[PDB]
Amino acid sequence: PNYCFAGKTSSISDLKEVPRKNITLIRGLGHGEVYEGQVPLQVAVKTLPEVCSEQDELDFLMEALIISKFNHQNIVRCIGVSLQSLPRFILLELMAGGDLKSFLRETRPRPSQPSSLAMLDLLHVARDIACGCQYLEENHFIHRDIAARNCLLTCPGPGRVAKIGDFGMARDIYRGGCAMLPVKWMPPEAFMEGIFTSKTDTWSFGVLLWEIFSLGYMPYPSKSNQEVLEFVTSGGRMDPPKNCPGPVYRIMTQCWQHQPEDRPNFAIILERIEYCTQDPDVINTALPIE
Ligand SMILES: C[C@@H](Oc1cc(-c2cccc3c2CNC3=O)cnc1N)c1cc(F)ccc1-n1nccn1
Repeated sequence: PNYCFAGKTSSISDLKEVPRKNITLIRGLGHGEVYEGQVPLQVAVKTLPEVCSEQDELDFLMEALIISKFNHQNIVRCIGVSLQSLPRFILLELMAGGDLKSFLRETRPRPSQPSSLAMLDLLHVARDIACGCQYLEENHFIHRDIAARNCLLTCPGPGRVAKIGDFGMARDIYRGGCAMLPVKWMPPEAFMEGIFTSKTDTWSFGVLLWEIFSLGYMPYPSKSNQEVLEFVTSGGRMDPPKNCPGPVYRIMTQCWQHQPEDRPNFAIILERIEYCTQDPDVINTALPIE
């Protein structure tokens, strides 16, 4: 099974095989299973269950090829693989800040920590992911699942850098059911016609922006997948998250334009995030205290 990215072909032989003896698992991180490990290089170890089908094996190899071929500061690095021993491993850059979805919920301003997060922290996370999305767009790669659950943070503190850390949906499409599709992150032409372009990621980026500025709420509060599908197809859009500055909400509503041609590309999105970052009326807005 070969892989093509940016018109360059790669195969399992191009993956960096790390000797199994050099790898130590330290603790579980979540669910196959994921561990924090060591090679010393700190890594996140993605495992392939030994009890798997041949399709699961090919999917695992395809995931390794996809991540290893990217080269961008906002896309998780692949340290290598351990495919010559069972269970097979994919070794990723250990993102000590964990997933973005959990970070937003755990780091929400509270009476004990009123300034735990500010608008600038959120704008920096949005810029970081938009930079990763821009890299994918300029290399003609469609992510198909831009969402907070798929983003990682280098550290919990102010110097944190956000990165795209999962490419499962893209791997599946490269090569399954409607109840597993990320309906709440998809534009109308994607769930209706199965039409995917770089403008599909623009729409999903708008939804991720809402997730960031809501501090980790599930999109379309109280709506099921089919309710969202009918709502979005009929022109319905989410309200601004609590205390969301107008200029930031305006980026979201532009990402959610019905026609893909009316949605901005990632260069324009980055330009608009930069302007929000400069505006004192935006960054001086206090986040809600839960
Ligand atoms: C495959 C996995 O990758 C990583 C995960 C983490 C991580 C994640 C959560 C907590 C903590 C850490 C680290 N320490 C924590 O406390 C760090 N770095 C990674 N490379 C991943 C990639 C993604 F995009 C989304 C989710 C997951 N995930 N979360 C669990 C299982 N799977």
